[PDB]
Amino acid sequence: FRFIGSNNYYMHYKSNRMIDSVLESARDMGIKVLRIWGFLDGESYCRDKNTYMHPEPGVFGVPEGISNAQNGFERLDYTIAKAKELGIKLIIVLVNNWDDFGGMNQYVRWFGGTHHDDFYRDERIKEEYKKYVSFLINHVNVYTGVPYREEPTIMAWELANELRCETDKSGNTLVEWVKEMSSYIKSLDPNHLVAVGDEGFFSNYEGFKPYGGEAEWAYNGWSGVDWKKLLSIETVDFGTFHLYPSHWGVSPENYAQWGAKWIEDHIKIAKEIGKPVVLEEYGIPKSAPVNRTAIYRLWNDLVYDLGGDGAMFWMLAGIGEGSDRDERGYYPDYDGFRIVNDDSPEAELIREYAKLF
Ligand SMILES: OC[C@H]1O[C@H](O[C@H]2[C@H](O)[C@@H](O)[C@@H](O)O[C@@H]2CO)[C@H](O)[C@@H](O)[C@@H]1O
Ligand SMILES: OC[C@H]1O[C@H](O[C@H]2[C@H](O)[C@@H](O)[C@@H](O)O[C@@H]2CO)[C@H](O)[C@@H](O)[C@@H]1O
Repeated sequence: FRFIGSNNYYMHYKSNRMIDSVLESARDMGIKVLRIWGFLDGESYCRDKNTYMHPEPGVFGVPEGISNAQNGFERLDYTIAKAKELGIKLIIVLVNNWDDFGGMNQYVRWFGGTHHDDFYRDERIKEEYKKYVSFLINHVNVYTGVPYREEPTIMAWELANELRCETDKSGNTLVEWVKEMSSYIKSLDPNHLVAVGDEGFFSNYEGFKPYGGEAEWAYNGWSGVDWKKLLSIETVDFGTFHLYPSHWGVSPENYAQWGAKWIEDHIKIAKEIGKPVVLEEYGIPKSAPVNRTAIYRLWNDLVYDLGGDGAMFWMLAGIGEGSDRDERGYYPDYDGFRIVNDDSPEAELIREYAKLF
């Protein structure tokens, strides 16, 4: 299984029309796998979307006495059921490193901690994360009758989107957390693949330096991520990496080659370890002073020619509604990375590559 994939983060709280637009666009484009969020942590974040998944510790779904609210499990159920009809496979991420939709800092606020990375260390927080993931993985989909544990439309669980641990640059805290959590998920669900969902950073590996000497922090362990050590964990099935040179300090004239070397390095390491590897987010800002389509072509050619298992752009959106609707009626391009199923050269490129992978 090799594929072109994408991401969409609003599949657990937008309307049926909007969810069907994303998944129909994926099918029409040849996009075989969509990576989505399976979290909405904290009462403020749930209230902002009037959709509830984990508003407080031990509360899963809508709090007793709250009426006229959406249940994010029901919306996830509808997305799964539609993806199953349309032949799209889903990778579902279980918590966010970042504060969007609550993230790890929401868990740290619940348990009265004092730094984001207490999420990995406080046993009361780890227990709450396991209680949440057990509730989700055991959840019976209301549109299918099939618990997520048994649902083949789900391709993989991911532990945490873009997890970082800057307080432990040895990389050990994340290794121990990923071992514990990936083994815990395998104990709940022996059927599905497990991946971390990290960006792929290295931690000073002999012979691996960045292109051009830029974004050295992605190679020298600054974020507390040792990708090679994480991929070596027995209960992690495939490696994940992300690629945003414009966020990371690379110059625009080096975006293409920095990305190219990033992809080559990750494929080399995963091939030696002997597990599959997925470039599961990449993006160049629409306003960058370079040809975005040609960078995306180069990167997808490299993943394809070097034997990587998938390439997934951030991000695919569909029709919009309400306050999230742009000048053409789509969900807006808020971050400069949105692709939709239109006549843009990016959209045409994805269609072309989805025929080859
Ligand atoms: O009453 C049958 C059916 O109607 C609605 O289903 C939509 C579905 O959501 C769309 O994706 C598309 O398939 O057209 C259908 C209606 O013809 C409801 O969502 C559903 O609960 C219900 O079973
Ligand atoms: O593309 C991921 C990107 O994320 C970071 O930005 C965070 C932001 O810092 C947080 O405040 C949060 O609320 O939302 C954003 C989620 O992306 C990083 O700055 C960057 O290195 C990383 O690529």
